Amino acid sequence: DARFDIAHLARAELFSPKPQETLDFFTKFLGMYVTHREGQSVYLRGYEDPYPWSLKITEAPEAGMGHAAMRTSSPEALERRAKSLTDGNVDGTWSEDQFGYGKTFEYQSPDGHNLQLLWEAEKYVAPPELRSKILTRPSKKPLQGIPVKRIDHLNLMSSDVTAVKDSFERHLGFRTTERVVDGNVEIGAWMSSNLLGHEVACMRDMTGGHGKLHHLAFFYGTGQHNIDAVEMFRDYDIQIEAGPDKHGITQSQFLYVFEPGGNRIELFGEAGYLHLDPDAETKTWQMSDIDTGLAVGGAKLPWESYFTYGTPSPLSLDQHIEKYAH
Amino acid sequence: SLDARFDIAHLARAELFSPKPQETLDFFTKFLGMYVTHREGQSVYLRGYEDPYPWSLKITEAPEAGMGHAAMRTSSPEALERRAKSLTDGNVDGTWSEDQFGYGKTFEYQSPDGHNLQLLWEAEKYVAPPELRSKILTRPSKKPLQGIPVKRIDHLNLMSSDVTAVKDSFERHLGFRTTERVVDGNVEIGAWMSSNLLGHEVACMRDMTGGHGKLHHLAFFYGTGQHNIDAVEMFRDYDIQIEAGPDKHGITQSQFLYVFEPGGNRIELFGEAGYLHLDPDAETKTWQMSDIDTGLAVGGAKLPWESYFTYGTPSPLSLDQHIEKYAH
Amino acid sequence: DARFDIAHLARAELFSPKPQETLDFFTKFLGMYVTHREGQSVYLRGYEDPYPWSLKITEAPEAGMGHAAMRTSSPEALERRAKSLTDGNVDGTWSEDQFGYGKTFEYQSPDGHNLQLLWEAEKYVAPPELRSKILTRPSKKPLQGIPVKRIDHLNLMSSDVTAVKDSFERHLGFRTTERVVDGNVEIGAWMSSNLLGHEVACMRDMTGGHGKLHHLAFFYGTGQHNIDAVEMFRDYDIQIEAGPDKHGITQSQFLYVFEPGGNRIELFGEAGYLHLDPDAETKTWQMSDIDTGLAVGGAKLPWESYFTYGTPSPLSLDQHIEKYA
Amino acid sequence: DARFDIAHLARAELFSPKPQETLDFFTKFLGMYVTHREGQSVYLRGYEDPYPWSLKITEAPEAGMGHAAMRTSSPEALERRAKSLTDGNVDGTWSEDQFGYGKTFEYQSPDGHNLQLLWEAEKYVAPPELRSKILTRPSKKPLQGIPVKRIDHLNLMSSDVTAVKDSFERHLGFRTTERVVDGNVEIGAWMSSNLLGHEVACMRDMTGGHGKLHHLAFFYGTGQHNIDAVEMFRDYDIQIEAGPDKHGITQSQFLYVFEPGGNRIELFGEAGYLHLDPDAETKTWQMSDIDTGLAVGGAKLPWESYFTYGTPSPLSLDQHIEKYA
Ligand SMILES: O=C(O)/C(O)=C/C=C/C(=O)c1ccccc1
Ligand SMILES: O=C(O)/C(O)=C/C=C/C(=O)c1ccccc1
Ligand SMILES: O=C(O)/C(O)=C/C=C/C(=O)c1ccccc1
Ligand SMILES: O=C(O)/C(O)=C/C=C/C(=O)c1ccccc1
Ligand SMILES: [Fe+3]
Ligand SMILES: [Fe+3]
Ligand SMILES: [Fe+3]
Ligand SMILES: [Fe+3]
Repeated sequence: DARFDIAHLARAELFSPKPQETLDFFTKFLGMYVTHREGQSVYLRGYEDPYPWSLKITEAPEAGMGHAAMRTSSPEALERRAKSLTDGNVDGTWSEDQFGYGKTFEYQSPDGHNLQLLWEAEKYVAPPELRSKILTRPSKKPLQGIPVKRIDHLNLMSSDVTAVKDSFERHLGFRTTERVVDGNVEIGAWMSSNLLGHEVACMRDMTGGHGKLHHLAFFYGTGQHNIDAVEMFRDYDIQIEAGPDKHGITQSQFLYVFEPGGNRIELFGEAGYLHLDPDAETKTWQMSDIDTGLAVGGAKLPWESYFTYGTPSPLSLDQHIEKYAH
Repeated sequence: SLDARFDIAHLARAELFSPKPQETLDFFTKFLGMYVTHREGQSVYLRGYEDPYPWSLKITEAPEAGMGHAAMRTSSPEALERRAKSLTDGNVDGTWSEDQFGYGKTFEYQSPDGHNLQLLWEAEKYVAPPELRSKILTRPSKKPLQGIPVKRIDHLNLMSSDVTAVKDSFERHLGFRTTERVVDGNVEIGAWMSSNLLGHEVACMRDMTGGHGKLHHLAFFYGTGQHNIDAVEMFRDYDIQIEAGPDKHGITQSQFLYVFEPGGNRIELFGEAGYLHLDPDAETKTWQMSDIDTGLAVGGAKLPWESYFTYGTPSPLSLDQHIEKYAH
Repeated sequence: DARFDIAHLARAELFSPKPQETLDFFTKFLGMYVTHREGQSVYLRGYEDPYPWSLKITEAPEAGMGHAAMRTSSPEALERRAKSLTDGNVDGTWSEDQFGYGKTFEYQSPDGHNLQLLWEAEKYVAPPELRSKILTRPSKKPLQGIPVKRIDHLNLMSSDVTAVKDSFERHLGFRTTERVVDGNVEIGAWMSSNLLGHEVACMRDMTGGHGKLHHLAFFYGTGQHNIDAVEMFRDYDIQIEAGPDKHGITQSQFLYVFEPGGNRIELFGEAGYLHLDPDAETKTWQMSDIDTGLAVGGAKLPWESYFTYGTPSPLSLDQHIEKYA
Repeated sequence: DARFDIAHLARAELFSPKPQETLDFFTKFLGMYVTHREGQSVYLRGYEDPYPWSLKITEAPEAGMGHAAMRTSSPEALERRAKSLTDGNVDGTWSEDQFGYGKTFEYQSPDGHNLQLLWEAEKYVAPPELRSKILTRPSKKPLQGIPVKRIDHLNLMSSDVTAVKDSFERHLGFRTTERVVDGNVEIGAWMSSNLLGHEVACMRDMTGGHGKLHHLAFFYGTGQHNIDAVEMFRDYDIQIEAGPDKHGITQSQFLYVFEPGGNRIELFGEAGYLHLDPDAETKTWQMSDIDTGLAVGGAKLPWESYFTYGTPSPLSLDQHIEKYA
């Protein structure tokens, strides 16, 4: 078991030292619905996210990931996974303090990332006037910015990719669909519990840091929307890191930008390659053939930011780029 | 283990009968750019560049069109035995075989309406010769330079005299869940089912002519809306009959394009994957036949009653005669 | 000479018995900028329209086109064209009472359509905060709805297509790139004075009416935007007539919807086929073999409205569809 | 005056040391039709090119442009333009030795680029079975590779951009829609004689060479096709330089690759922004503030090739990239 115990990535919490600007980024540009406000946080969801929220913005001294929560495939699976972690000496705590959700098990990845598991999730129902004629779509697509449909995946930065990968595979039942190696060292791993290539990935922190967030990605499902989104970001002064293009690794149409708070956000295009074959061997990418893996087109990922910057960062984004530029 | 939700992995292949085998072959190679991996007797085997096994499509010469069979691959060898046993204990006649190139032990059976279905686990993983391998590691073969190449098989739609009976079989015997359905009063006239995050890999719609065990259509995946636009322009200028599309069905949020291959079978070109069912606990969405506009098409597309809701293969009348008959 | 006297379609005015709803349609869904408000009318422009406005919405008892103005290639061209019309005995009037524009020659088509020619047009300059980093783009693309870039073309419904075609060809110097005939009668003509396949089209009125507007089109330039637009119209209750698909005639990616006031509006995708060849013969389509001409894809153009409904209409859109169904 | 004398870019000839590989590139990947073969040359056309050919591939010791020919808007216009060049002391030669075309005037730009003017051009008619149901389309879109529709534009490298610019403006009547400057020095100019932002561009040669070709571009009109094309080139081992993305300058969706012979070829997506305004002022970009001009997206144009490599090149592409690091 453990194999089919995890259903999908339900939500993530981002910390931001410029909470209002981050909120404006997610509403004005990415068209997310705000469903709740309390204390230091604001809760949002894309029009096709199934629960009250998929994103939580929380004011903080620095940027980074407050947590990421995965929803299990049943309440039985939740008990199973939490039991596995506890039996494995992984410290965890049960709680039930989040709007729109129930009992949740909180724990740390081997590198310090805040992870959570839950089953109890309220099915979001929009106000009558905002319900879509498309029955599988809870809310009508907003008429603001270039609206994302839902959260897509999470990419964690780590001092030890294998340690994190092992935890997801062993305790959560994830399978690694693709990975990148240097010698016999894993510097990148993409993992999934369903037909998606991945919903959680882990890449080596080239600065020697640990427990950082590389990026949180949101789904468009249409390549043209990354083109529309980047033109928007360019004209409305949002820093563009790379893209739009497509990574050979995971066959993902990507667009990386930096929201006002300092976190890296990815806009994801076409779903791409779905893993229908139930027992496909993990594909291992090498340095010798990493060109296509990084980008099918002419896109070039900046060493001074993409492979080195993650949040929280001891240096500001500008300070960082200047330091690793050489 | 008694939990059967994950026993079926996906739709592996389908076989189409055609009274014009060569023209049908040309359709799938010249226009849809599929690779031919085997030839035997009166059949030709093909695969899209991203299909994982030796073939996902088999074209067989026959006096009439229709579906020879459809085979689903399980998630493990154990799942195959469990599903086969469920069917057997349910008094469903079944037969084991190992007849096909590129595959192993297979369980053959028929749906309540007579559709030829199959279950299997043993499948050879297709490996392209060095020269045809893609630099994209999850892609077995390079995308062909012929026509508008489809990536893989996507789903199948079966026409039936009793949708509810077919749905019940997939649900209780194969572990499928029904994501969406359409009812007319208190009668189910359409059901879309799945065992994974796809909205569906197998659908069933009521035969409005009174027939049964027919094939409504076999669908192939592009994943890009623009390719349905490119495809239809190609079909129009190269004399392939177009039924409807490109547009998008509200039901299953699928970008569709329906055309008729030379043999008479309806084939669908599928665009963006659309809406993935991430929520593992979502209730079936039920559409009313009386409030179906959005469900049929988000755009201005119109599905002809003279063919879309009445034509399936094999058909008592040839396509032309069928349309003329049901038009008035 | 003559051929190059008309530069492009500058603007159009739409009459609407539901002016507020019509304005909401163009701003909330089509993301057009409002540049001026005055009495019974509102002025708008797409973010890439060169002048203060390309669309004027005016409150009226019925729907329809108030007018359409074409800009000339020079001031000399304007005098030449106006003189040609006058010499042809076409009644015309000079004026200068519109915001953002100058001297204008007003006249009517052989079928009663209100047309105008002008040269003096102010070049819109957006406030600094709204200027685009793309220098050829006056304003940033709005963050509302699915923003149209600019006006594209006009399609006039007439009781005599050839009569209208002759006016544009002989007096304005337009060429007819494509046409549709039924026996010896022209029932459709698409005319241009530049690289575009057409900026003004004229189709036969099959109801015995005359001087009506079939539709006004706005440019996206991207096929996916018609897909996004129709999904928006569907979920936000705007009546969809046909599309998205592509007409073989003019090779245009189309999407036809009805705005609240009753006028037909087309959302236009890829520019399509540009007429680079300077002396290509007019392509003539036959009504007897028009399938590809109407739609490359599977789109079906409803006779109950597409070939029969135009504004102003004696019957409401609902009554019309019911009647011709 | 001469403002409308030139209609469009009719064709171009590319030299290649690997003629067969270059031919395969344009046929197997870009789906162009071969319409003629003579001596050491092959003639091709996109399915929507109006004449027998838009591209001529000629075997040669080095890469580069054999010539580029523009078609005038009339025979009178040809006489006028040639007259202007001759009166300006520009050496010219009249000839008529090209398949599918008639009398043409051959001359050189101030930097040595081989240019030509002509009016007589045969209208290509495809064999019965290859004619398209779309009447404005001469031949059916091929079922090979990702077929380009037609030639789009040319970009010339020059030791003196202003000199080349003056020639096109003064002698051909072209207008400069956009340009890039550094102080009082023009390092780039985009010119047109019609609604297109440009059909001919000129950029500074940073190596000190002259009369070279930066790139020849072909039209798709669809952004997705550049995405499709780049994936094809990547998996079929064609060197990719930059893109798919969009230049703020000229608002063009670009994809630059190197064909087997060494020439840079651009695949062009959406037509983009059409210059409908007849008297729009030239948009001048500053070299110091050109981020958006180079690319709206995150694309990065490599200095080691994009701004320095042109054909013919004294160094092989490999050696050139190595040299400029
Ligand atoms: O994350 C992806 O989907 C992707 O294609 C990027 C992979 C990047 C790397 O190979 C990488 C390697 C070491 C450290 C950081 C990043
Ligand atoms: O199959 C689909 O995705 C779809 O939108 C079509 C639904 C068609 C029907 O409702 C239907 C009803 C009765 C008989 C045949 C077809
Ligand atoms: O306007 C177009 O581009 C187009 O393809 C529409 C042509 C419609 C007609 O053939 C038509 C014929 C008679 C009366 C009205 C319209
Ligand atoms: O050609 C274009 O559309 C474009 O955006 C490229 C502009 C490149 C330059 O500014 C340039 C400047 C100096 C030397 C070569 C090239
Ligand atoms: Fe990612
Ligand atoms: Fe289907
Ligand atoms: Fe139109
Ligand atoms: Fe270019």
